[PDB]
Amino acid sequence: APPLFDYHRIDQKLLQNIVYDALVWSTLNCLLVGDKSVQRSGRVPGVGLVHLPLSLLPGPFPESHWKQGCELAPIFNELVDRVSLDGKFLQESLSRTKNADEFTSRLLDIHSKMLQINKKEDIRMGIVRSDYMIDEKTKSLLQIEMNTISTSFALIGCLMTGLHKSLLSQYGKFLGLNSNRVPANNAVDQSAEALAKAWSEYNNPRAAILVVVQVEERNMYEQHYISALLREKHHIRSIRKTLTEIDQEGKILPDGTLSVDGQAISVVYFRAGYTPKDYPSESEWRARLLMEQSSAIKCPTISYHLVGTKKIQQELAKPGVLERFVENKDHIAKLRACFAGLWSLEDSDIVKKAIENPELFVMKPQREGGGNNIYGDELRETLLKEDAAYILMQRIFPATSPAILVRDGNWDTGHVISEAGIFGTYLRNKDKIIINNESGYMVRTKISSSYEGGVLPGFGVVDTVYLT
Amino acid sequence: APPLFDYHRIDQKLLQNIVYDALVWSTLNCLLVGDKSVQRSGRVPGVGLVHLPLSLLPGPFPESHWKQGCELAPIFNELVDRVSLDGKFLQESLSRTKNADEFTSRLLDIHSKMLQINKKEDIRMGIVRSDYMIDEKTKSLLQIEMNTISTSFALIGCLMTGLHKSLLSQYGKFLGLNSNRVPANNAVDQSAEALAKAWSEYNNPRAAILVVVQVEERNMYEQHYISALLREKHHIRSIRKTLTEIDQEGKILPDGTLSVDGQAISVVYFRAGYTPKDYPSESEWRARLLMEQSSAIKCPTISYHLVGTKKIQQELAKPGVLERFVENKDHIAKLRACFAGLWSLEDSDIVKKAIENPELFVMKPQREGGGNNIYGDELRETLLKLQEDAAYILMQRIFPATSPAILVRDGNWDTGHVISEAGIFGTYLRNKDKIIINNESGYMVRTKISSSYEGGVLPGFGVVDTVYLT
Ligand SMILES: Nc1ncnc2c1ncn2[C@@H]1O[C@H](COP(=O)(O)OP(=O)(O)O)[C@@H](O)[C@H]1O
Ligand SMILES: Nc1ncnc2c1ncn2[C@@H]1O[C@H](COP(=O)(O)OP(=O)(O)O)[C@@H](O)[C@H]1O
Ligand SMILES: N[C@H](CCC(=O)N[C@@H](CS)C(=O)NCCC(=O)O)C(=O)O
Ligand SMILES: N[C@H](CCC(=O)N[C@@H](CS)C(=O)NCCC(=O)O)C(=O)O
Ligand SMILES: N[C@H](CCC(=O)N[C@@H](CS)C(=O)NCCC(=O)O)C(=O)O
Ligand SMILES: N[C@H](CCC(=O)N[C@@H](CS)C(=O)NCCC(=O)O)C(=O)O
Ligand SMILES: [Mg+2]
Ligand SMILES: [Mg+2]
Ligand SMILES: [Mg+2]
Ligand SMILES: [Mg+2]
Ligand SMILES: [Mg+2]
Repeated sequence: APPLFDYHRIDQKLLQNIVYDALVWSTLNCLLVGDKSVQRSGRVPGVGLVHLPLSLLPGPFPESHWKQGCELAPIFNELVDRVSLDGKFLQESLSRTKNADEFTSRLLDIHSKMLQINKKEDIRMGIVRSDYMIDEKTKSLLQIEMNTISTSFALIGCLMTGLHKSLLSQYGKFLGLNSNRVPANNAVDQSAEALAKAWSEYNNPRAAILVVVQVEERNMYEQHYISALLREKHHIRSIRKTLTEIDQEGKILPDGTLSVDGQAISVVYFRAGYTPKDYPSESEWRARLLMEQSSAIKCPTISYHLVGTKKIQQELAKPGVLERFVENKDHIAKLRACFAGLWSLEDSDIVKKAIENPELFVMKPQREGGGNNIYGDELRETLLKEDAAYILMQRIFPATSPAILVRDGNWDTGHVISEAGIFGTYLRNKDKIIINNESGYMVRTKISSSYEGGVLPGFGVVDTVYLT
Repeated sequence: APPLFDYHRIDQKLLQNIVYDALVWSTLNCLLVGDKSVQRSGRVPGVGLVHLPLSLLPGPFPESHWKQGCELAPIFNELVDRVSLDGKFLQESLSRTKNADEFTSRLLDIHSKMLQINKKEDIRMGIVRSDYMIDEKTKSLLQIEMNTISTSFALIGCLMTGLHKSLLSQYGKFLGLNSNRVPANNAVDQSAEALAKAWSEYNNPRAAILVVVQVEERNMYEQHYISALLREKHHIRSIRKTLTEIDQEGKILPDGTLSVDGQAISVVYFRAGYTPKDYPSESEWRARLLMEQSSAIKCPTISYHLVGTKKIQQELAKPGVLERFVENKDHIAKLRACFAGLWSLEDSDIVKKAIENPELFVMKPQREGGGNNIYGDELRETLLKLQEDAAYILMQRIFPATSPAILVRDGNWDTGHVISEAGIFGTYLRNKDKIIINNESGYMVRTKISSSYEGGVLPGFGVVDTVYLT
């Protein structure tokens, strides 16, 4: 239980060596993104590159809680898939959301359409991430959110694991630390392997994988690495297109097959379409609908996408609704165990409790990708003064840890909290479940008191964990 | 040879795809250097990164000439070692140079010192690069220069092989091009292997490899990659120090063992000290002498360094001079075949001939590593003011056949018509009379606009490439 070496007390010249070695590792192993300060770095590969904002050395996370997260991965895969099949559940839970939130209404309209066409679909898959904080008071592993769409950092997470293991190999003796207590990580390989197996189930060897990307994508290297895996290891072609280009170059062939710029597609992997910002026009919504109407295997489908909304995570947490969707009683227990307080803005008991104690609460709109949440002051002010746009959640307060934060080649000391993202990969075919796996991790670390922790936004860093 | 697809005639859209793919590959695989426009990028790893200026698709090079270069690698390895053993030849050849060139004179003083000491060292190594152009009129592979010290681009050359192989696999069908005609390239792995095996010959498992580096090094990643290989694959520690840090933290232990900052060193690998710019003060000269006096295996030693001066390359080319150093008559013929016209400035048939026809000639001072030489107008002017000339040699200007290139530089591409220069690495390691490594070890290619005097890749004049065997 003796805590870990305090990372603010390392000799300055020892520390300068660790930092330099991290920067070098990062560069050799493409722990890199486009730098936000170099105008074309989110368009033109090869230019204006910078290492990922990172945490030099892992913070502690207990092995018991790591095991709880691991175990929950195939459980949440299953849950997501079971809730996605209840189209009525989704449409009803989101019924008032629909009127407060025009983005969610748009998502809903594509889903209603799919409902009203009722195709026999039986292959259909997930690449998801369940993200957790350990609340200090309670000492419990709690889910922050479920990410069912364009989950990031499978390669970043696995390259962080490489980095921490290489720094601990070299420097571990001086610190009380062993590389083998940073969990093994296969996330990027697992991600490509799910895409390959899905492509294999559709079973047309001349089809390709369509990757749907954003117009600016500083984190493009991670998507290029997955396509390089598909190509080199799995021998499967990828093509990358924005939703605009899919509207422009896309059609459904008479046999129901998606073709884009003349290339048949059997799998559509989304690295985009999770924000209203990806839908400047009707052009992008048409592309989205066009692909949903295809026999291409979507990752994810519109129903999966809806499952990942914060409004559904809230509904699921209501008394006996988990039990509509799971019958394994040991799983309901495990699930129930990682749920934090979650409430609709119609539970006005808890709205009172929140206006009164805004530091104790998070307020989340139906969005993905950070920015968006509301805390403390701005939360009371918003709550006083469209309620179906929000949920309310119990504020979680992990135990802080000393960190060295490396950001643009410079390091500082801070006191942080981390958030462990446990990837799940899932594939089935009929009744036949082909992949239902915990598939590695990522962890996001931020200054303990910062509201936002988005890495690419400048608020957070990537990390690993050191098992305790 | 069936001519290669003309790379200026590719459709705009196909071509934009190939460029985009090349930029993406370069990133994933650390074909990257610090960007000269970002002030910190030659000292702070991780920041201000940019892909290497590159040629998108390889130019033709005949397999016959590629074979010649290959062959000649263990030949030159042997030559350079045999010439380095003749301390008299080196000192005598450079005797006029000494007075014309303060940098060469300092190199000579260290070597003079090691001649007196006369310590007998049975373990010698080299990691070197012989660079060639095929002169068009006469279809002959001719050596531009011999590089015996801090030869760059073993990692860049192999990654360029990887890039062109990957672009040809995807796009070769559209172009009539096959990835297999880009030769296989193991140059960085061979580099690390020669360093590990030398470290093994010295045979002290707690000793490290000292890498001597420059204060600003935008091409640092290639050094980092070799030390990563040494650590991960060969389990050998490296430390990196500039010459001034070696003078500040280095000493010879009573047993003759170099120790730097408390760490015993059994191998010294130079990525620096081949330019006067690396010696701002007596610190760096003292560091250089300190290391030479040590028992550590130098890569290279002071004698190998001298061998690689353009004066010796010119001396070796003098009739019967080679014949002192090579016994094998088939090797003398091979060697003499790649020698271009080479002349001391004391030959004034050739000084007149050069002054009338300066475009036919290159003038080279005793430097390494870029942007040093003199051609056409500046050559006739410098040659006419010389009536200390010991600083220069004169060489036949070689004119390869040009090829269409796409040149990719900071994320933008342009057409140009280029020439290439094939650098064939050799690795060499002996212990007494036992030759442990004497190998052709991969390659690099430097390509430049046909008419540019300079073709330094990092200085912004040249691009890296491969060759397509035809
Ligand atoms: N219940 C909570 N307690 C503490 N912090 C939270 C909680 N919910 C969200 N956050 C903070 O907000 C970030 C963004 O919230 P999240 O629910 O994960 O939304 P998004 O889809 O935008 O990533 C989290 O990574 C965390 O730093
Ligand atoms: N004999 C020659 N004919 C044609 N160009 C040459 C010749 N010698 C040198 N050059 C050009 O000048 C560059 C620098 O010359 P080199 O002899 O290689 O010196 P350095 O040690 O500085 O690299 C070469 O790469 C080539 O582009
Ligand atoms: N444009 C898209 C970026 C997508 C994105 O940010 N996505 C969310 C779920 S949407 C995410 O899952 N993870 C990591 C973010 C952090 O911690 O800072 C891409 O590259 O994927
Ligand atoms: N080539 C990789 C390397 C080995 C690995 O286990 N993990 C990789 C991929 S996630 C990693 O992310 N980081 C370490 C990077 C390295 O040093 O090559 C593989 O075989 O998967
Ligand atoms: N500090 C050094 C740079 C050393 C260097 O340029 N060296 C010469 C022999 S000295 C060379 O062999 N090659 C290719 C150079 C170009 O075209 O930019 C490094 O080690 O990278
Ligand atoms: N293979 C992918 C692509 C990267 C690559 O080409 N690397 C080169 C640089 S040497 C390489 O070592 N090639 C084979 C080595 C040899 O033949 O000796 C990767 O490295 O992950
Ligand atoms: Mg989140
Ligand atoms: Mg999210
Ligand atoms: Mg040269
Ligand atoms: Mg030379
Ligand atoms: Mg040279």
